[PDB]
Amino acid sequence: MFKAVLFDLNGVITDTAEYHFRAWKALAEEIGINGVDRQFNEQLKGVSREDSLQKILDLADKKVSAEEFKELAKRKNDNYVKMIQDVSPADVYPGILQLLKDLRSNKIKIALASASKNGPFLLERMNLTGYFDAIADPAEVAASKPAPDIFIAAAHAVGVAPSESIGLEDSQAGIQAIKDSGALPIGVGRPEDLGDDIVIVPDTSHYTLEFLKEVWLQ
Ligand SMILES: O=P(O)(O)OC[C@H]1O[C@@H](OP(=O)(O)O)[C@H](O)[C@@H](O)[C@@H]1O
Ligand SMILES: [Mg+2]
Repeated sequence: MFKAVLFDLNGVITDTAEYHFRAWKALAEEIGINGVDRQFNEQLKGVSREDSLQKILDLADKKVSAEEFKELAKRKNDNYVKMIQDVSPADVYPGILQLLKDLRSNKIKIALASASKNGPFLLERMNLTGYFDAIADPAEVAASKPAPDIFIAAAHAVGVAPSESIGLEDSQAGIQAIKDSGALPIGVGRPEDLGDDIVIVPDTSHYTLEFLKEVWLQ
């Protein structure tokens, strides 16, 4: 029996991807870079703020000082934060609040393994903070997804190994991160996007305690 569930935020608990996309595209336009389109943005799922900026600069082979790099990330983040000011418990994806309740009632540990430094703010606005035993801080890990680091940190933060855990994710990078951490992935989306070798649910309402348990068995 698994002892913990490690949650991606964007794409599982809710999804603010549209707002991240709008903010990055607006930044890119401001600094003269073309090619920040929806296809390009798909690649930024699960990827750190700093890595995402670097990918965007790479499109135009643009060079910036370390200090300009910081200013640009801040500018985009300030814009993204403005865009998520109305997030509320209404934004929680279907099945998620009940899963958290059930996990908690059954003494299963709950950890956030999000690349977003806006993670704690979002969980607060959704009234979910109380379910989380720990939040892996993305500013303390060495790498973006698909590195396993964030999942390894989330599991260790609640006193268990990743191999004793289930990771829920919506992105390729995140699925790969879970795999490489040693945790059991259950993807949400399409087997085309996330793999044939793993259990995939079509949407978050299929994330139930009884479904997790049954998958932890096969
Ligand atoms: O630190 P921030 O600027 O708030 O966000 C960093 C990243 O968080 C990720 O969240 P997740 O891992 O899916 O929950 C997003 O998928 C990604 O597009 C974003 O760039
Ligand atoms: Mg995600």
